Amino acid sequence: SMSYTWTGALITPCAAEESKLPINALSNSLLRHHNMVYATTSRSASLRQKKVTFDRLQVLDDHYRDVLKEMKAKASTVKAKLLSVEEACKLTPPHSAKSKFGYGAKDVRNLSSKAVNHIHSVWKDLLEDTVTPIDTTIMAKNEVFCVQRKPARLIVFPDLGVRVCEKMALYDVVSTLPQVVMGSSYGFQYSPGQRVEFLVNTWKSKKNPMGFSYDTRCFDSTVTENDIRVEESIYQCCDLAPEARQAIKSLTERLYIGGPLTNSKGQNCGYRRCRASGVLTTSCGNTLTCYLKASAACRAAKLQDCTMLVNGDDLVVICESAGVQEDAASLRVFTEAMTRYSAPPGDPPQPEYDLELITSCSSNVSVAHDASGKRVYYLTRDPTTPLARAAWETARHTPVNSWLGNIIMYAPTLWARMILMTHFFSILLAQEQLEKALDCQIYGACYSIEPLDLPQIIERLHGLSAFSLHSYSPGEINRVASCLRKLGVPPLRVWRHRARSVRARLLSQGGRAATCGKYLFNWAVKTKLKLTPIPAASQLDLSSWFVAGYSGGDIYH
Ligand SMILES: CC(C)C[C@@]1(C(=O)O)C[C@H](C(=O)O)[C@H](c2cccs2)N1C(=O)c1ccc(C(F)(F)F)cc1
Ligand SMILES: CC(C)C[C@@]1(C(=O)O)C[C@H](C(=O)O)[C@H](c2cccs2)N1C(=O)c1ccc(C(F)(F)F)cc1
Repeated sequence: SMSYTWTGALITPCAAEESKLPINALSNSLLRHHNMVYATTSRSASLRQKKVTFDRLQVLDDHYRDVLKEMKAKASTVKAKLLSVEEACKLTPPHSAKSKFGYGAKDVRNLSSKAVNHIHSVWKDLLEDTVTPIDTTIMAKNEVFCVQRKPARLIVFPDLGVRVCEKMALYDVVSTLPQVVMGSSYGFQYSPGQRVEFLVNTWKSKKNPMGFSYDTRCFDSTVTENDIRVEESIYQCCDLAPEARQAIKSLTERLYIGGPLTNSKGQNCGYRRCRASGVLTTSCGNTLTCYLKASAACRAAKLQDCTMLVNGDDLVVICESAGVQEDAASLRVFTEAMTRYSAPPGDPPQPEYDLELITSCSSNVSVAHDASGKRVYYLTRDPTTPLARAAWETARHTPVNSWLGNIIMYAPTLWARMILMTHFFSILLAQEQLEKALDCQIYGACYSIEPLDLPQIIERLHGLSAFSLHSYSPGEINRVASCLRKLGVPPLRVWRHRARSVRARLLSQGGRAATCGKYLFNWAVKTKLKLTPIPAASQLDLSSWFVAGYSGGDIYH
């Protein structure tokens, strides 16, 4: 069966699209090599269409059904609640795409009589009809990258009224089921610190550790009707209200398994028979299906003492090495099993015996030292894409502030501290916009965050030591330095100088502003202050930040 079929109508934009890096008076201070930064546009949709369109075959064996039985036994212990219309409305992002039916994201959030009545009638239709495919819009995403050019990614989503209904039937399920099912292998339950801790403690629990990441080529396209019906059977093990069972069956048949594709102008583009990337279950569905295939593939491969780490389509395995020749042979069998299961690799998997050389979720463990000289593991990544996007965001307001999400997720890193913090605090100060709440995304969900709150956020997520890491690894330093030469970003010595200034500028204003000065930029002074817990930190509500992923899920936290 083919992942998609097309009519030959084009995937169309719904607004002006820029591909070329916009330049303003601030650009050059961050990045000189402008022509290396670009955004994807609908003009490359055609190329993406060819990549994501193929035939899927699937051959399911006893290892597969064995892991599924287990997954189902654990799912059966979950009790999930239906959300009210009101609860589902408050989870809607203020800037979520409006409905074709005369109300938008703000009408929903306000419980306007029109939004609510439409939601009620879409809900009602879900209960009455488990057959008619639900319409979706297919769009090309505008995303910013550094060259070496990718084609636009595609997003496929139903109407707003449908999205609210999805939250009602499934929010509690997608938030609570995957950790019950997958235990410590479910990646989205951890903050980046907790994730590094889980990986180190897993690497260490092996006599002779071996690990690998596994990248499925176009994972969403590899998701078959079988896979999506199997996800449905797992959801349906939960102790649910009968009305919820019905809405879930309905959304599965009419939306999750497939449906017609419509462009921004109302033309039929074709039909989908694979994972929709802009539905509530995209993340949970991908995590379960990836975990189910991979667990069964470990058994086929006879890997010893496997520990998986799964975040949607992103997969890490750590196990007991059987020796280097045996390990390489085992990975080949794993890949064969994965592929029979319909999930062939993009890049063939490579066994690693060094934890820091495994990249998953584009990220890796590394080490630096705290104030006391002690070893600290933290999560980092290649900064090329973060810096490319910071340049873009320097010159344009965008819906999502990746610079802010990167500061939060990668606060302990040399590149987030020296460059991202320094640059954006200078920009914010000069506009007196430190208090202005900004939208960013973390594990796919949307958050509205005042820069002035960064210090307490970072402390909670990463702890105090994030403000005093130093003595980064040669490998990390070399990768950062190499990325700055590529993009023509000023060298770290310039950034320290700038940070002193930005730091001095912030200390003046006192209050929260001075706290950012003191905590964020303490690395920039020769004689470091002492950093002590910030009071307003445990007063903040952060539980609920790392419970589940919601990539494509239209979730506001
Ligand atoms: C500011 C970004 C860090 C936010 C972004 C998001 O999901 O919306 C987008 C990121 C991306 O495009 O690499 C990242 C990921 C999303 C999906 C896989 S990795 N994102 C993450 O939140 C993320 C950061 C770190 C990790 C890790 F490595 F801790 F598991 C997983 C996911
Ligand atoms: C090879 C040098 C780049 C290493 C040096 C060291 O002592 O550890 C010396 C630096 C110094 O001159 O301040 C710096 C620091 C050491 C202790 C606090 S900051 N160091 C750093 O490694 C460092 C550079 C940059 C950052 C930043 F900005 F990301 F916080 C933190 C730490």
